[PDB]
Amino acid sequence: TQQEKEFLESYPQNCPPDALPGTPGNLDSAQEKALAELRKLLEDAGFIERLDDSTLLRFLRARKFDVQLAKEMFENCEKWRKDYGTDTILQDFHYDEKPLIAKFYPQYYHKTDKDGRPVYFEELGAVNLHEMNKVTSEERMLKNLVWEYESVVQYRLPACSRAAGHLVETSCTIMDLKGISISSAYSVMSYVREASYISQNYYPERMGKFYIINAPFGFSTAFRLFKPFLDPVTVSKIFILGSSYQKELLKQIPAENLPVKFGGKSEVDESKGGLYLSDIGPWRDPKYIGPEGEAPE
Ligand SMILES: O=C(c1ccc(Br)c([N+](=O)[O-])c1)N1CCN(c2ccccc2F)CC1
Repeated sequence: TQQEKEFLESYPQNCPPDALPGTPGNLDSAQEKALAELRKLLEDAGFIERLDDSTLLRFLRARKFDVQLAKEMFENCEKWRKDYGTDTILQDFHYDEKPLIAKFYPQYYHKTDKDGRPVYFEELGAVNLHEMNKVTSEERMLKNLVWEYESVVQYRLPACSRAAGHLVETSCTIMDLKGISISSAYSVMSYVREASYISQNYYPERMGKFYIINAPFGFSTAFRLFKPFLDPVTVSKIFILGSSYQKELLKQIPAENLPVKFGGKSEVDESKGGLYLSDIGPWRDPKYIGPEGEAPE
C-alpha cells in the first residue's frame, strides 16, 4: 500500500513472548499457516484493507483459528463498516454535545497500565440518561463510541505500542459502579448491549483487562463464588471489585498514571473540566506520535 507499510513499521509489531499464544510474534506452526490462508481467501474476495498480521490474528483468535469462521466474521465486519460509515467516522461525526452531557455518563481515556495498555474509564454508576436524552440520543452515543474506537485503533494503540516497546492491541477498562440502582441499570441496558455487540463483533480481542469497581454486594458475591469455574484466561482478565479496589488497581496501573479519585496520583486541571473532557496519554506526546499524526479532539 506504501502508506500503510510506512505506518506499520513505525511502531513495534510483536507482543511480549509471555503473551497468549497466537498473538503477533508468538505463533505456533499452523497458526502461521492459518494466518496465510485466511489472508489469501480475503484477497481472493477482493479485500485490500486491514489485512495486517495483528488484525487477522485477532479475528482468528476470536474464532479459535477456525479459518472459515474467522473469514465470515471479517466479512461481516467490513459490511458493517460500509453500512455504518465507519471508515470515515473520524471526519463525519462531531460530538459537539460532549461538554454538555459528559457528566451524565463519564467516559474517558487516561494514560496507560503497566503492560502499556491505554486505560479507559467509565463511571456507569453515575449514568443519568433522563438528563442526557434532553440533549443527545442513544444513536449519537454509539456513534461517539465507535468514533473513540477508531481513534484508539488509528492513534492511541500505535502510540502506546511505541511508548511500551512492544505491540499493544488492547485496553484496560475500569468501570465504576458507584451509584447504580436496579432502575438506572435497566435504563442503561440497551446502550450497554449495543456497545458490547459492537465491541465483540467489530473489534474482537481488543479487551485486555476489565475491572468493575464499587460493585454492589450481590453482584460481587456472585463473581466470588463462580470464579473457580471460569477458564484461567478469563480469570486473569476480568476483576469484579467492591469498595476496596485501590490496591488491586495499583498492581495493574502505575500510581502516577491512575487518577487520584481512584487511589492514584495522576491529576488533571479541574478548571478546564479536566477529567471528563481530557484525553491524556502517550498519543498526546510527540515522541510517540508517528506518521499518522496526532489524534483529533
Ligand atoms: O471490547 C472492548 C473494546 C472494544 C473496542 C476497542 Br478499540 C477497545 N479498546 O482497545 O479500547 C476495547 N471493551 C470491553 C467492553 N467495553 C464495554 C462494553 C459495554 C459497556 C461499557 C464498556 F466499557 C468497552 C471496552
